[PDB]
Amino acid sequence: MANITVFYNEDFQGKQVDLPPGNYTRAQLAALGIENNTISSVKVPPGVKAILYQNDGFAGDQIEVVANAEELGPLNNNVSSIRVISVPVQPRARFFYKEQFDGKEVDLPPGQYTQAELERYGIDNNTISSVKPQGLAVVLFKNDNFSGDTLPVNSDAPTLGAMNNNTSSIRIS
Ligand SMILES: [Ca+2]
Ligand SMILES: [Ca+2]
Repeated sequence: MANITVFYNEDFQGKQVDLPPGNYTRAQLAALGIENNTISSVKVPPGVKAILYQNDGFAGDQIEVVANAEELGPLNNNVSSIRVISVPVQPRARFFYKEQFDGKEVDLPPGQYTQAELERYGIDNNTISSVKPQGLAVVLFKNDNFSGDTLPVNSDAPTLGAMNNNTSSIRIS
């Protein structure tokens, strides 16, 4: 079983609400109570992929996630339509906050990421640090689109903090 859990305030903070998978709009939500600008943050575990839609009727800027979205995105100022569909379970990785696995963690499924969603998809510009792959290998790229120097994390690294300069793009192999 699965269920996406949103948050009322940004930063994963603010009252939360669990919503079962499937496709719905402001209609179903009207039945619950939450609607419009409220999904400030999001926590979606693996096994199921979620897709948000700003304007109702599944329209307006759309988002896609499978893990826990911290900052969510820029359109967090308006939400109502969403769509989630069961997805095959796959391993992933885990990044901590404070330098020394002493800060909230964030997971990210396999795949590549840029410098825009990545940050606003799990953490932010600079704040990752200590990393810990829960199954696959993580690779950090300094410059944008996986370019410039790189820090291939082919193993556990509960302590990186001051190392490069600012992880821009990444790739979980
Ligand atoms: Ca925010
Ligand atoms: Ca350290």
